[PDB]
Amino acid sequence: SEESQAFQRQLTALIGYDVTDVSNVHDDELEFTRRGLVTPRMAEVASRDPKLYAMHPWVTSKPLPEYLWKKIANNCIFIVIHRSTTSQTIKVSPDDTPGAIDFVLRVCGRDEYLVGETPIKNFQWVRHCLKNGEEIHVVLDTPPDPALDEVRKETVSLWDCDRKFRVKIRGIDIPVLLTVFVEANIQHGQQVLCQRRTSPKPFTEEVLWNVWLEFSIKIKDLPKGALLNLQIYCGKVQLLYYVNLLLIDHRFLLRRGEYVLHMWQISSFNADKLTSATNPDKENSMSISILLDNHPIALPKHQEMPNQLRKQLEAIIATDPLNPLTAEDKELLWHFRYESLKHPKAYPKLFSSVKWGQQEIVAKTYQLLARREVWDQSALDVGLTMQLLDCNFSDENVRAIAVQKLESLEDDDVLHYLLQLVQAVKFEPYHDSALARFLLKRGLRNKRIGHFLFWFLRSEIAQSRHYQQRFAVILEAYLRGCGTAMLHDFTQQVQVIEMLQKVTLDIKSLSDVSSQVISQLKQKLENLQNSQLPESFRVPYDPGLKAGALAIEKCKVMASKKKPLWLEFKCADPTALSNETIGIIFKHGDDLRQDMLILQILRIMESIWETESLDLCLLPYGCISTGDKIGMIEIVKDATTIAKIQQSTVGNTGAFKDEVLNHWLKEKSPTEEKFQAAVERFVYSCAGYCVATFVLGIGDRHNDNIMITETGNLFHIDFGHIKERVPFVLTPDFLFVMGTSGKKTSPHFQKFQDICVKAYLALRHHTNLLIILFSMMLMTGMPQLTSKEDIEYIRDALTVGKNEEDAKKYFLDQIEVCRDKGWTVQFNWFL
Ligand SMILES: C[C@H](Nc1ncnc2[nH]cnc12)c1cc2ccc(F)cc2nc1-c1ccccn1
Repeated sequence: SEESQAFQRQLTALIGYDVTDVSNVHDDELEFTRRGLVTPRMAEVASRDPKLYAMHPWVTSKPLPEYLWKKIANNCIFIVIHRSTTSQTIKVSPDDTPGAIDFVLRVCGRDEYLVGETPIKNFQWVRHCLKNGEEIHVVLDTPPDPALDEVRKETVSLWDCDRKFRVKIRGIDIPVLLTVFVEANIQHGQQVLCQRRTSPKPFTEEVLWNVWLEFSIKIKDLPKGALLNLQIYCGKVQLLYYVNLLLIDHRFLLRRGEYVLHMWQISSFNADKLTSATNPDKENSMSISILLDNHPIALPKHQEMPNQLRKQLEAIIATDPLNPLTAEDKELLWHFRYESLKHPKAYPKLFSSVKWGQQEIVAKTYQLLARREVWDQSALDVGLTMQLLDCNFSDENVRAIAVQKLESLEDDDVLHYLLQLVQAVKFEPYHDSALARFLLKRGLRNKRIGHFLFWFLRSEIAQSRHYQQRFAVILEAYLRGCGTAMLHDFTQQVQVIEMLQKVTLDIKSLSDVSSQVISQLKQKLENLQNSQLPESFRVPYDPGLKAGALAIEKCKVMASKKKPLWLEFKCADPTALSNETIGIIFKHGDDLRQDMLILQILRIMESIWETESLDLCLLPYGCISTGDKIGMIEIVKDATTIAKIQQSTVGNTGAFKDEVLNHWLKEKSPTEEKFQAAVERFVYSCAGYCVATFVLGIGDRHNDNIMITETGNLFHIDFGHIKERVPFVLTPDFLFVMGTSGKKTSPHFQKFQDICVKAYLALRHHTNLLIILFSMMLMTGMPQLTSKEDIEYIRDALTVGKNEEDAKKYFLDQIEVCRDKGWTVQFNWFL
């Protein structure tokens, strides 16, 4: 009580939503989940190694790629250890442990340690340094005190009921406003098990029906996770409002009695359509009034084919995740249940062949899951696992076997999928789920995962009404186990970004170009420096870096329609070898969640390419959405837009020219050596992004949204946005670097083409994994009333089904479409 109340307030501020609030609930599920997440929290806290926890070595067991091997001769890497003033340099082999070479080796500039029983080759920092052509540097330091990571102390059976399910629609009530009807769907996954409508009435501000809607499905046939989905159409109709209610609640009980549900408006696959959350805006939202009536009813717990058929089944099984199953296929999968079970890849389809509205079939399915010996022993396929976690699956036991598989992921692989795994919580029927606990116990076991877990959850709590409650309960559970140092750390991070938000927002209210504002910005910054800015905060998109003093001199504001703040900070770590500022852009008016998702997919593309010894030098800069249309972005040093390079050597904004970009590169390359290093990095980076963006359907890019660094690294930006078209941006100037003009070939255009194809085929070897991630991004991140149309773009993009010849040839057509078109799309912007 004495501490519990100030502590829960610490938690409310950190979360930015009161988890102990019952203003907007009709049951106690949220609270039940708070209580329920205590066990797995306490287990993970109990079993975590204090030493490795506090230092969080960021390691991988991946093989050191072929391209990074070729950046070391005679098998000897150099690590320069720092005493105080002087620094000695030790020669080592990739295999050497940090033991091998009271103290602990910490990275200079960063809270990042080279510790534990892993070879230096396998540390991500060492792998990072090797990549960029940088040398490894560490300070002999005391291991940080584990003490600092201390944690504060803390019926009638359903299957004996043959009645048909029914629900009364008393009426709807809207304070401020055609005819209208209520449709009531019993859903499972996306599957509509059974549907009923009311008679149409006139759409007045209050509409009463008093009718029983009788469903064809029996109570015993209600599956756990079935949503009563209530929707309101008007009229050739149009969906105006929706709400959902779980028919079987957290305790397995059948949901009974009176409900006044506040509904959501509409602006069609969308995670938002699935939430059990009610609209909290009661004074405006549309309400529906229902009665579920029947004593409490509880769901129990569940204590050699023909050649052409097998082949027909092997075809079905092999098809892609977005390939529709006909009933004919469903019937075949289910009849051959046990054959289908021998193939982990058949699982998604197989469990999409189950009649979830039929209780004996569901029991047979669970008997099937009891026997998943092959599943259990198979190699982890994340593509296949993620499929089982999407909106097509609402059965806990099905979904649980996906999570079961995610357990074998090393901490490096979690980070790779964390955002998308945080987003897949939107598909869980219930607040407490095996997926939320996986996230939780994995966040609690590794500070790096823990860090981003916080921010990914906070991103959603701050802007999703459809899921802030759930995600909030989950984040609290993390916060109650992360440890005092992280709490304090988070408190610092939140305070800063809330101060910087103010200034960004306040300046945007004082607004295409600025005069009096440039010192009105610097006024407010100077204020915070000594008003309440902490001397150091952690960089949310890069937790290894603490930022400190503001470089007011360097801070500016874009001459844009959204006045983002360009901010710079001195690094708080005295032992940083450089004094490069830390560069954060703060922006309002774009939805940076969409950016988070594209940047993360890009990172996944890189690690795929890594497994085929392909580096394409992408630049997935950091980006965290922190609130309602607001967030932060990593400033990439020594970087300029392609647009501004054109507007400098050509000047006027009308025309364009080819030489300028190669000319700008030579000017930024001191020696010829580094100029050729750039044209190479440019061919790769151009390749990486041409492939990356064609697949994701975002290649047609205004070229003030493509940037290049002074070492020739091309990189796309500002993905939150999205006259004839172009599959991607490969403009005459890009081609001029590659020594080509109109129609020609060169030792670099042949390489670029070469690379693009390898890059492209390497993505297709993960057709499914990409199809699911893309599928999920759109549903959870791009509320664009996403259709089958939109999702099925990536299939065509990855030319599914085609052999590698036709695929190779397809992409080279695209390369040429761009050649043929030149400046047409770019010039067409200004009109
Ligand atoms: C468009 C460009 N974008 C980025 N620049 C650097 N790092 C980044 N990371 C993601 N986007 C950028 C940019 C953004 C700005 C935002 C605020 C501001 F005050 C100034 C900005 N300036 C640039 C910019 C434009 C042309 C050349 C260099 N920087």
